[PDB]
Amino acid sequence: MIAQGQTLPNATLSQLTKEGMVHHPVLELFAGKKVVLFAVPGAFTPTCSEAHLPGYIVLADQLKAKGVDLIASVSVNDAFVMKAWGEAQNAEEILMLADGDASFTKALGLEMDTAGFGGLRSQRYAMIIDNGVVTTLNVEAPKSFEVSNAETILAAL
Amino acid sequence: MIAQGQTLPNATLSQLTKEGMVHHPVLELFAGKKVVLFAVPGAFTPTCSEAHLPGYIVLADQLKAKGVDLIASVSVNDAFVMKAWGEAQNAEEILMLADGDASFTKALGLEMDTAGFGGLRSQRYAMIIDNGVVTTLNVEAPKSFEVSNAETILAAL
Repeated sequence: MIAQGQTLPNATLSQLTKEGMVHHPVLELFAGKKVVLFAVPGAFTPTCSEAHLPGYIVLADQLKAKGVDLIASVSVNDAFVMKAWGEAQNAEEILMLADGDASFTKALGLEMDTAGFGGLRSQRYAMIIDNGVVTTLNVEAPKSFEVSNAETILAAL
Repeated sequence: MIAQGQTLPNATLSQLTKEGMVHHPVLELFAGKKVVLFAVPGAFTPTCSEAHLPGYIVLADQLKAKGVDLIASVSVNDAFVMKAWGEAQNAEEILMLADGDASFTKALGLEMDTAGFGGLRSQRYAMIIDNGVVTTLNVEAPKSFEVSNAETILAAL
């Protein structure tokens, strides 16, 4: 998988705007910013709340107070589903990003096969990204109960 | 791995009673009964969407209504910890069983390595055991969001 100190893959993530589909080069979107990015295996799927959208929603103020410019949620889902999920969660403060063909996730080496559930999806992870460089990367290790969360990211700041 | 239709290996499970530590072959405990057995990776381990013991506690009367004689919970833990865990969850109904050296779990082929967390533990699974025969076996598959919860067992009944 990607290492700390490496620049993110020079790839895109998509978002639905009033302009239609926008494909953000992540290295442009995250340039000049301290960014918190977290991934889930799917929009609307269950994850310990502290480790995905609800956790980052309630910690958003504290994260921004410690210098985070942008908090973003990514998943192997399309941009319509990601928009709907943000709306359902009232994810005001969080940028919803779509990796619909799993290309960004595979470039990170953080894909996983869910077989009949949903095909290839993302592992759960969270990053602090400084000007496009991965500074902190925490990846779920479910068999050993490595129970990292938004607080883990807050403390890394 | 043990399979549906097979009879349990007569491996030992332990308990703490007024005699202190005691142990019995599992068929001494389960013969002549319809038993629901729920296994976890560890006592006091958290759940978010996975099956959990309080789910069996809430459905205990409905399980018994459908012919279950005994609801039991097993883990690779010792009997003092299993007793404490049962008390913490107000699980006086449920029989708390200890597989302290993982011999029962290994006999079933349902072990998993948790490495630095807790060494060798059990996968999360549930069984319906009719006079020693595993008539239903549901093993969790977290990557596909398949859970071995009490409702799954209730539907199998």
